[PDB]
Amino acid sequence: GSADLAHGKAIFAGNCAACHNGGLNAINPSKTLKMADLEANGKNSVAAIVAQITNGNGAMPGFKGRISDSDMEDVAAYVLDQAEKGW
Amino acid sequence: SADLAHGKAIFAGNCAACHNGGLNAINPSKTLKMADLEANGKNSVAAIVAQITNGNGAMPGFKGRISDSDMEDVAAYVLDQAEKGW
Ligand code: HEC
Ligand code: HEC
Repeated sequence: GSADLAHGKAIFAGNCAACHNGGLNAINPSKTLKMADLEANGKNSVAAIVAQITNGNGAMPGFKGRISDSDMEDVAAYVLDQAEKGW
Repeated sequence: SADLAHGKAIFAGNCAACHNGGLNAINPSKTLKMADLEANGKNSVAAIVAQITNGNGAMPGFKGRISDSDMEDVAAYVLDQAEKGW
């Protein structure tokens, strides 16, 4: 495994897992982190997940200034990898 | 009571997305059950108004989005449901 992925996993647990436990979505069940939902919303890329983390959307807050760009890349890679291999 | 029905309406419009049925899917250790409010020192009008105003963790604040009067109505609704059982 990658050290970046393991680092992204830890950042995910601290910042994302309460709302996206197991790649789901507590608030909005139509916007999970499953690959099919990511693809249906054009979010199945590192750049699009980083943009989502940075700006947020709807009931998801933005993390600009609270998570470094480098850490955002790590968590984006963690999410996409889990999505591709199945949460 | 015009206050409790109004608080119910403000709750449906602002809190039900995360606290439907008095639960808390994001953080299941912090529901709106009276027992959880007691466990966190939140079983009071003053404490719930502060929570609404400032938020905490994954809960946003509502300052400027809900009037002070409506916040008191929401707090009374929550405590009434908590006491009766959601
Ligand atoms: C609750 C306060 C959340 C936090 C913390 C995190 N996410 Fe989120 N996310 C949340 C909601 C309510 C939504 C839907 C927003 C909308 O406007 O509909 C999302 C969405 C996403 C997505 C898009 C999913 C899709 O299109 O299927 C992604 C990729 C995503 N969220 C990622 C993500 C990350 C990496 C987080 C930790 C930094 C994170 N979210 C936190 C709710 C909340
Ligand atoms: C998700 C975007 C939320 C919305 C909208 C509302 N609440 Fe919330 N609430 C949420 C979380 C994640 C938490 C736990 C916060 C933490 O730091 O751990 C809470 C907590 C409360 C509490 C305390 C409950 C307890 O057992 O201690 C109360 C009294 C509360 N929330 C009330 C409340 C009201 C009245 C809302 C509508 C104005 C509201 N919340 C919206 C998540 C979210």
